[PDB]
Amino acid sequence: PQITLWKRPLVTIKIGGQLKEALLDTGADNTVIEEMSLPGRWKPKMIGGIGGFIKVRQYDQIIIEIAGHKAIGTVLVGPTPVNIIGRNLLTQIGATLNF
Amino acid sequence: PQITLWKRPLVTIKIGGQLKEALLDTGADNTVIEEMSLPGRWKPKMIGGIGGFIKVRQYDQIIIEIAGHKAIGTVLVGPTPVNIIGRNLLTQIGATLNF
Ligand SMILES: COc1ccc(S(=O)(=O)N(CC(C)C)C[C@@H](O)[C@H](Cc2ccccc2)NC(=O)O[C@H]2CO[C@H]3O[C@@H]4OCC[C@@H]4[C@H]32)cc1
Ligand SMILES: [Cl-]
Ligand SMILES: [Cl-]
Ligand code: NA
Repeated sequence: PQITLWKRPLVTIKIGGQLKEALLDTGADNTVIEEMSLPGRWKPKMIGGIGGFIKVRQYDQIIIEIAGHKAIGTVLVGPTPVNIIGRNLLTQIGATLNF
Repeated sequence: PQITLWKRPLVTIKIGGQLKEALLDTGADNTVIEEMSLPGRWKPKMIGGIGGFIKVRQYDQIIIEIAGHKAIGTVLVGPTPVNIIGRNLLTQIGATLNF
């Protein structure tokens, strides 16, 4: 689709068998989801933002369905105030900014 | 232009006669710039992200060029880690997300 930016670009995602709402976020290098369980191995990471850093768990090779499009990549899980789809998975669904 | 997201979507902006680099950020409601002097009065605002909240100075009706497109609108000034162009000015330059 083409999504205008009058409102937050929120979409439905499926991750870990769960449906969630998430922000399509071109200012995010990585995908960061609120606390949930994911299978397999993980390692700790710190990620920064406007107001400092949070500690997250980094899971690699996770499949997510984003507004109907499947993609695979790293997902960070931790106390983010919003679920964010960052550039590592936006590229995979072929998202671009146009003006 | 059509901007892919394999790299950060950094563009050149011009504000107060100076050039700066900024991120086109669909996950940001608000444009937030690092400390600089702007004319006129400002109003307080608290914004929040990953890590938590920060206090910023809100300047309204500021002239700013973004990737060669003129915008005139609200700019928040504060301790953001990077200059961010949010939806309030992305809409003024005609930006959409597409996939
Ligand atoms: C390494 O991978 C990462 C690293 C950092 C981040 S981030 O969330 O800190 N952020 C990076 C950016 C500051 C360079 C992505 C942004 O899109 C966040 C994404 C974000 C959204 C909401 C809450 C937390 C984060 N937006 C944001 O901070 O917006 C601020 C400014 O305007 C307001 O609009 C937003 O909505 C109201 C609050 C925020 C305020 C994500 C993945
Ligand atoms: Cl990845
Ligand atoms: Cl591509
Ligand atoms: Na894994």
